[PDB]
Amino acid sequence: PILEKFCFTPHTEEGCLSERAALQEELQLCKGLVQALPSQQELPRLLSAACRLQLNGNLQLELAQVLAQERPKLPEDPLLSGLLDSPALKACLDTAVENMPSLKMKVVEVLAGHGHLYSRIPGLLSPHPLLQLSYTATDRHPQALEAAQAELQQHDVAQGQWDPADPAPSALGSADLLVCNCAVAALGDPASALSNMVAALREGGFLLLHTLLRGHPLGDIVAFLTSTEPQYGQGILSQDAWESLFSRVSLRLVGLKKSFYGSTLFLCRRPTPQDSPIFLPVDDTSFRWVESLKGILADEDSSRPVWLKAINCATSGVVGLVNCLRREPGGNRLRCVLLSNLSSTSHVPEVDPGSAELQKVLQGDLVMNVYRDGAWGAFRHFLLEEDKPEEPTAHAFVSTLTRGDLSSIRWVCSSLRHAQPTCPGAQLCTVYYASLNFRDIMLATG
Repeated sequence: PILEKFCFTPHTEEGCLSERAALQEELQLCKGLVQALPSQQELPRLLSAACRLQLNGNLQLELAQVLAQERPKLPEDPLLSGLLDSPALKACLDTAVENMPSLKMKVVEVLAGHGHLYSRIPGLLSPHPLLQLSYTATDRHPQALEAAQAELQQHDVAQGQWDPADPAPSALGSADLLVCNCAVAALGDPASALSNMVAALREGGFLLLHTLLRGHPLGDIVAFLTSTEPQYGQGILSQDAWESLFSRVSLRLVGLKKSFYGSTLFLCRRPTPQDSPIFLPVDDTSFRWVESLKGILADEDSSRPVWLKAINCATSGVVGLVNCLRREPGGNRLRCVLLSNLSSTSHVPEVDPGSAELQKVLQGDLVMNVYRDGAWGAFRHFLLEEDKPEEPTAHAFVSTLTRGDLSSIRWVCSSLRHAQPTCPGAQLCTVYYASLNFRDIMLATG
């Protein structure tokens, strides 16, 4: 079985990966080498080699090229690929998937040679039971990405030749989602690349971009390095600079995930032709609104979006209702807004049409919009850890979890946590030494 959890994910998370200790240690090591101009990780090795040849006046060429760094192992560096090892990417992909008119998704990756997202996106979408995916990889040059062709073959991916600098070939054409991985792959120019990409992106589609923000410690540290390649320095920009650049191409930002060390994951959506939006309160306990909604949905000719909003109660089930309706004919127009606050102290915002919050969510134009304790996000699914939980106990017993395999023997909690000492027939006794008989070996062996 596919075991998951169903929690509430804000569309904007900052300081995402603070919990991890290894990332902080890597950051401390990296700045330490930077200070005054040591680990198996590739990026610290590169920094150490750069500082090794000269303490002052380091040559750009010597640090640019060195043994053990020519390989595209920079993405493998935990600091650089931190966000793609966390559930932020899963949340972004799920948000992209949900706001799709149909059940099929068209995802095209730019600079697939270095981005390496081709080996992580396809697996993350396996849990969805009905979704059908069309992943296509692309690179500036053919020979690039020629390696790992078996990896591309084991999944279903399509080769390409597009260089984001030039207009996208019509073969890719309009696409549901675009992924770049600007952290490692080199972008020729921000404005030109984004213009070509937004041109490629279909209407209402999404663009997911991973980049290392400038102005943050790791951003500056990488900026000093790679100085030989001006392109790689073009991808590194400022958060406000990125936001401004987005406004130029009339591409709107729906979500953003910011690592504690600077990395960020921009999710953007292509605006759609404006239409007058319908509204229908769904908090009436008499379910009289069902007739109202049934009346609206009947006129399939109309293309006016429907915005089912409930603000009176925090236990409304608008989420399931919109999830199920969207499959039904005419469901593409349905959209939701729920105010589900769990803390009584939290103030309830105003959802009146004049208010700003409704305007911002409408500009976002997402199917799900759930407000809980000062955040706007949607409930999302994640895989849960594989370990069997363990708790400190005074009563436990040994058991072969998988019959026949002695390797599966482990301690488990025992019913004896609940017992009565008064009864003489109980005589619950502690155990200091337990013997093993032939019968026990026969049982464990199966």
